[PDB]
Amino acid sequence: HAPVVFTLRTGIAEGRMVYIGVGGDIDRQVNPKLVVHEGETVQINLINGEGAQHDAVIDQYAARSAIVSGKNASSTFSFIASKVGQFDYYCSLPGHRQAGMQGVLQVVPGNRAEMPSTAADITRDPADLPGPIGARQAKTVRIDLETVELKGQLDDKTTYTYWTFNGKVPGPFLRVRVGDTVELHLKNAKDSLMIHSVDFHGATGPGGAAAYTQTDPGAETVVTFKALVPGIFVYHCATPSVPNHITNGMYGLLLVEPEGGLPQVDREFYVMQGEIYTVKPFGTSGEQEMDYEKLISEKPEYFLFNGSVGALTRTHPLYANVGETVRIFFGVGGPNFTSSFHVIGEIFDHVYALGSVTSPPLTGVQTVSVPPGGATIVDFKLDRGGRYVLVDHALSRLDHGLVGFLNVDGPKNDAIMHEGPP
Amino acid sequence: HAPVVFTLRTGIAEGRMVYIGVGGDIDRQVNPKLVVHEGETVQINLINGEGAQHDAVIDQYAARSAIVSGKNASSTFSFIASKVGQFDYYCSLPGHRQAGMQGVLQVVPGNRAEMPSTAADITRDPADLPGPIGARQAKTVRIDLETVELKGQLDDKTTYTYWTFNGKVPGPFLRVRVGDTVELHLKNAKDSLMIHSVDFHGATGPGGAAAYTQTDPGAETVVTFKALVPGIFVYHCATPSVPNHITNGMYGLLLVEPEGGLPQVDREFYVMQGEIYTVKPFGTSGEQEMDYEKLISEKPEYFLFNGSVGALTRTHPLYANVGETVRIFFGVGGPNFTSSFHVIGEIFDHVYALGSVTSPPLTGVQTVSVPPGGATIVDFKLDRGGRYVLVDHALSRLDHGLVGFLNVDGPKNDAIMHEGPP
Ligand SMILES: [Cu+2]
Ligand SMILES: [Cu+2]
Ligand SMILES: [Cu+2]
Ligand SMILES: [Cu+2]
Ligand SMILES: [Cu+2]
Ligand SMILES: [Cu+2]
Repeated sequence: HAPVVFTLRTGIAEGRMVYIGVGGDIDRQVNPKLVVHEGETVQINLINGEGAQHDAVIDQYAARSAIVSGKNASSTFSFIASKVGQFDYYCSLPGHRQAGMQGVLQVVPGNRAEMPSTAADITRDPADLPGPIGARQAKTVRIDLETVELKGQLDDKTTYTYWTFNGKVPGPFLRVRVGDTVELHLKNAKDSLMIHSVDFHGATGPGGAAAYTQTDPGAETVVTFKALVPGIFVYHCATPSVPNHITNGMYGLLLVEPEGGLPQVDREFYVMQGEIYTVKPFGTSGEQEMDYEKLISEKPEYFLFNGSVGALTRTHPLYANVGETVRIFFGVGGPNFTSSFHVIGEIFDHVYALGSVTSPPLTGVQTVSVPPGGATIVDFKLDRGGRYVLVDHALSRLDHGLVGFLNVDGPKNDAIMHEGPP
Repeated sequence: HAPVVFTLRTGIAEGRMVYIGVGGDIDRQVNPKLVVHEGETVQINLINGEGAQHDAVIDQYAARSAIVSGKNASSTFSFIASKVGQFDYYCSLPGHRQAGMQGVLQVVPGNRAEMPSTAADITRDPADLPGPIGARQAKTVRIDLETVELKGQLDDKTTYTYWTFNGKVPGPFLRVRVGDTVELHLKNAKDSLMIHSVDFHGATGPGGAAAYTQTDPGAETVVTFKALVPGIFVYHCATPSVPNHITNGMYGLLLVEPEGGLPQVDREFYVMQGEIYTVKPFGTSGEQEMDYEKLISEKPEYFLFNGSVGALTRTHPLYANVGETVRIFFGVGGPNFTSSFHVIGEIFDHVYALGSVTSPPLTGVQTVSVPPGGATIVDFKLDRGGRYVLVDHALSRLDHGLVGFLNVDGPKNDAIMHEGPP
């Protein structure tokens, strides 16, 4: 139940008053066939193109838009494609159907197949992080990062040129103890066009290590630094344009554990939110390219968890069991937008405000603001089963790829939430 | 039977698919009421605005356009408004009438009243010329011309600033005998903004008298010249821009009679064709203004006989009697367009080719090319009655005001032309 979306603009084409497809598999097609699989949720966005009165109606679903009157006037509607077959969408305004305003919704049996990928999977699995460090003394820790430029699967028929730490977004989850001495090796791949670097928000001194790690392609820099302060820190590339290096995917988290370790918890997850600024709108197939004017004006097309559309729903969702306490390390690479981080169907037992690991966490919190170059820790107990949904509660960002699933097996109805009265 | 014309563009307005009026009393009105008087001929021009399929139909007249499909695709139709009342014009394409494509034709009893004029009547009556000079000796002839700038009635709710000889278009018909000595006085009115002058095509020497008659406002020039050559000559202002002075109305005819006089004829007429180059299209009400880019590019809006729309139909038509031989002195002031001069329902008995009064006229001629700065003489016998129609047979110029009537009382049916077989 991540909705199949179709956008229709009313207008004049092929000598008729028609619906015209916008984006996706239907861009610029007149009265496009909307192909949907049994049991999918369907969202249809109607936008008035030419300025007559219009709706869209599907009789066998008793589903309709509102009547949209002026140019750009819009109405979205949804329904569950529960019945297989072909169903007319049409305009009910006097004569508009006769004039040509009519197409077919095709509901096909069986589950939608995955689109065979074209580019490397650049999505970091949210379970791909080191677990708690044992109790142990401070020591010297060697960390190896490689900066890799590579084409990645941004969406299921859409590619983009990512810049990464170790070929994934976000970069490796780095885990040390306060007092540790970090021996960082940064290798910039031979095939890189750009100089790359790293700034750790958990390091003290020039550029957060950036001033020592400006690494030419095929070259290596080595920096040592002491993890003086416990916290959950975003690290990122700091080679100009830094915003460019960040949007392209060069961000990750460094946990500097406090002496005690963090509270014991059953399961840990690694999630980072960022934006991608493409020439073409969200939903456009093929090789997307970076739009500099959109980047510097903060007008992105993609809002992503862990690098890709479907990252945390289709390719690498979160899995957990009822009764488990879960911790999410959540950071915003950005480069520009503050996340209103929230898990639909859960409440945060603990929220580590501004990523403070030393100050007491806040308790019983629905939603937390995390700035770009900021991170936090949330934990909660999975009291019961369900699909729990990670969102930025600036919820228009759903319509730009920003949604994740935490899948937890258990009955539909228990004492905590169920269908009838009690 | 000079048709009442209405232009409709299809489009989207007031949230409906509609007809939109173009020019006239209906400009930019949606589904405009077309007001017509009993027995008028109605021309409706349909132009496709937005690119759906359209026609216009009027059921009670069995009148319709063709179906027009692409943007700018057009169909004109006509009919006689023989039945008083209200009649729907509508689009017959599936659903288009329901969608809003419908207005009313209103046919009102009685004759259309004349619009009360706003500006001076600047139309030269075609009967306003001196008759044949007696047989007599060459002599000195004094001619007085006054250059007057004044607002004139271009069309029945439309004005324009005319420049004229003696407040009318064309200027006075000048009639001398070969050998005559012309003492020309040019008085430029005190209220003129511009210097004015005159070039006679029938004078020999600098500028055809123009070099002696460049007259400041409130001033007077006097030139003497010998009429050395017989001919029918256009005269015009020759103050720069000459094309500007000409379009504004500063042209007329000089007949230098050959020694014999011209062949005896019952009735004589004075007709001149010119163009006016307005910012706004033909049919636009109010004060029209000159469009310099249209003038130098030869893209006029008005094609006129004797200065005005309706000059030779409504305000000053030609009148004659069956059996009479008629002569028309016809010249093109221009400044730019060659007239294909023709009288519908008549044949030219004699045509004085290139305005040669000395070379034998051509005989039994339907239509004669007259260049700008050119004139001719045509004569014919009115064998029978009717409304005879003066045209430039470049007949799109009908739709820019270029039409005149020669009214001749007599039966509908005689031996020369009648309804049944013989
Ligand atoms: Cu509609
Ligand atoms: Cu970089
Ligand atoms: Cu930073
Ligand atoms: Cu139509
Ligand atoms: Cu002049
Ligand atoms: Cu001339």
